[PDB]
This record gives sequence, structure tokens and C-alpha cells, in this order.
Amino acid sequence: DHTEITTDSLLALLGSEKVKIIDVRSADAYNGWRMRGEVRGGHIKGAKSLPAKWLTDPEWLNIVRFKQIRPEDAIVLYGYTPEECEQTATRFKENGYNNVSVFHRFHPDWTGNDAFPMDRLEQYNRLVPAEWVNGLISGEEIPEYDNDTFIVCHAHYRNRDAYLSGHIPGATDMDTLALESPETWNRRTPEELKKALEEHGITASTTVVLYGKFMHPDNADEFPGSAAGHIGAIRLAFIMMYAGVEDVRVLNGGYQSWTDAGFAISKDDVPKTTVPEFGAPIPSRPEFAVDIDEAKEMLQSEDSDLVCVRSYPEYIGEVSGANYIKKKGRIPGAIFAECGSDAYHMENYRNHDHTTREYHEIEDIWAKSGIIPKKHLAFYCGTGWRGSEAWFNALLMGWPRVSVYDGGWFEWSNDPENPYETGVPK
Ligand SMILES: *SS[C@H]1NC=C(C[C@@H](C(=O)O)[N+](C)(C)C)N1
Ligand SMILES: [Br-]
Ligand SMILES: [Cl-]
Ligand SMILES: [Mg+2]
Ligand SMILES: [Zn+2]
Repeated sequence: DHTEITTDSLLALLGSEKVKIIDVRSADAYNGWRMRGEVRGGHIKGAKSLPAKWLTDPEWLNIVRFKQIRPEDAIVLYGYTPEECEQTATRFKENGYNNVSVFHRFHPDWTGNDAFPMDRLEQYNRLVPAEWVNGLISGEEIPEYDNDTFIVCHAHYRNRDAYLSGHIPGATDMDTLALESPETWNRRTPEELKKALEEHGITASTTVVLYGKFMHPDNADEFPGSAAGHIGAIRLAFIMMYAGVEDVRVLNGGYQSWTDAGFAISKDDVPKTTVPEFGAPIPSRPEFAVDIDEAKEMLQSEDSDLVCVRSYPEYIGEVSGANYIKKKGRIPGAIFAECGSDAYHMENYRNHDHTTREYHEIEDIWAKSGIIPKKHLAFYCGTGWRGSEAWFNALLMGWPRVSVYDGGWFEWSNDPENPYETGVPK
């Protein structure tokens, strides 16, 4: 039996540092998706995201603490209904949080009056929920979509089994080698790009929906990237967006999210349906891609920064980060934005279910090191995969000048003329 907080008391508490307001709905609803047909979607201004879905995760309590939600705080929970909050509030009280309220009236009361402040992930419609994808493939009517032509694409890196072992019904598979070169690990040339997309059945006016499957990347193995399918997907989204595919979506949390929602999976080897003309000059969005000359410019410019999205061991030069990279070190002058544990994991940018981490946290961490939207930013990692994921996050926030420096450490370290640092920073 939980305390209730009224609409009015809550409104008067929105600036209080001791109150933590916690949205227990899915991360996609938090982000903006109007999952119940609500007119204004997103979250109560200043609310944190803690999906009720995550209650079955053993590390639940560490997530909460890592979100800086403390027993001294006044916790106010809300969902689509008060009932979805029941289990969360119990769980809080069971772990020593004695000040816990539930707000009953988020929808329709808070959402359906414009005096009540809400916030949302500005380009949330590019980061789609499973149910939207289901709607799309089922012929159903769905929000944030006014197109007649789509294609669901399962990304992988030389591992068709990641697709054949189970995929979204009707999706075709795209190897990441179709759009990037194994020589440079950079995007392919315009001509190749054109030909590969045509042959994958994609025009500039097609709504492409990208996802991949997480298969527990193991650093020991020859091709750990073959198991990091949803990073690969976001990488391909980058390239398609650069190319000039106007509407690219990424399924949030990958294949995982589709199955977690209990939707059916296929094992067919779906053949491609080619199209003859992409229908647009490639690349339409060249500003998304930055190359080494420009990268160098950006390093000696107040207006701009390179953002290093690698692991800490890579950063200090303990490991190269991959088995085809010989040199260990970092690019001098970049801003570190620690990806996670190694080159095939993105823990700092993701939740345990692989969905994007609460965007406010990404924002504030980035802000603490001067990664801010008024700069031209180029995100990079070893070859551009984690760079892409970081870039995509910034993009989702509406950041006006974000890029991927494609070459990354692999390109930079391949010229022995290029300077580099190593060891613990100074
Ligand atoms: S951004 S460093 C690394 N993270 C995952 C990749 C992809 C890479 C790999 O599988 O190691 N390939 C596909 C070889 C570019 N980059
Ligand atoms: Br992944
Ligand atoms: Cl680096
Ligand atoms: Mg590259
Ligand atoms: Zn917000």
C-alpha cells in the first residue's frame, strides 16, 4: 500500500534536487513514442527512465545506484497507469528506500494538458520500438510514417547465420562488408554504395529499418564483430544516412527487443528484390563523414572536437583494440568518451537489454568533458562502428553538426608520420 502524490504537489516539486521522478514505462515511450495514442508523448520534465521490464534483471539494484537514485531521495514513480508502478514501488521499499510515492495521473492528466512540462528525445522517431516495426510489416497504421515503401534489414559482419538462425519476418540480411571496405574499414565509394543498395533493394526514398543481433562478442575469437550485430546495424545506418537514404530507422535494442516483445521470428532465407535506380546522388549528406585531413583541422580548432569512443585499455594503450590493428595508443587532442569494456561492447551508451542509455545521462556525461552541441563533433573509435553508435545518439538529440571520423585509430595509426600518446593521461 503506497503513498499517492497529486498532480499539483508534483508540479511544485519539479525543481527539487531531493525528489527523483522515475518513469517506469518502456524506454521508447520515455523517448517520445506515443505508445497509448497520447497526444503529447515523452516524459515528465526531469524524470529518469527505469523501465518496469528491468525488474527481472539481477543487477536491478546496481542500475538504480548507478543512476544515483538514493534511499534519502523522495522517489516518485509514474507509468501509463498506477498499476505498472506497483512492482517497482515494492521493489524500492524492499531495498531500503522508505520515501516512495506513485503518481496516478500521468496519462491522461499530465500528458493532456500543456501547462504540465514534458520533455522528449528530439529525433525519437528515428529510434523505433518493436511494435512500430510489427505494425509496419503487418500493413497496419502507425505513427511517424507517411511512406509506401520500406525494407527491414538485418545487419551482420560475415555471419549470415546471425540472420538464418532467426530474424524479423520478411527482413533481408546485409553484411557490413556490402557497405564498408575490408582494406580501409571505411565506407565504400559512391559507385559501390549505389550498386550495393540497389542490389539490396533500397532506394533513397525507401524507409529502411536496421537492426542486428547481439551474440555475446568474445575478444578471443577471430571475428568478434560477427557477434556485435546491432552496433553493425547502427554503423550501416550511418553509412545509409550519409549515402542519402532519407528515412533510416534503427530498431532500439536490436533483435532482442523484437523477441522480448514476443513477436514471431522467421528462418527463411528471404531473397533480395532488386531495384534498378537508387534515385539520388551519393553522398547526399557528406557532412556526416569526416576524413583524416578534416579530422586534423578539427583538432586545432576551438569550433570543433574529435571524440574518442574506445575503451579505457585502448585509450591508455594497453591493447590495440582489435586483432588487425598493430599499434597501441591514442590520437592526441581528442576528447575521451569511454565506450565500454572493449571494442565489441557499448555498456556506457546502452542498457543491459541493448537499448540506448537514457539520453540525459549521455548528454550530461558528454557535457562534463565539453562535448556539447554548439561544436562540430566527429566521433570515432577503431574503425568507425562505435563511433557510429555515439554519433547516432547525438543525432537523436537533434545536435546540428555531428559526424563520424571514419578512419579512426586504424587509419591514423597506419601512417607512422602521425603522432600518438600512450599511458595513463596527463
Ligand atoms: S570501432 S573498433 C571495432 N568495433 C567493431 C568493429 C567492426 C570491425 C570488427 O569486426 O572488428 N570490422 C567489421 C572489421 C570493421 N570495429
Ligand atoms: Br551488438
Ligand atoms: Cl584514440
Ligand atoms: Mg572506418
Ligand atoms: Zn528529459
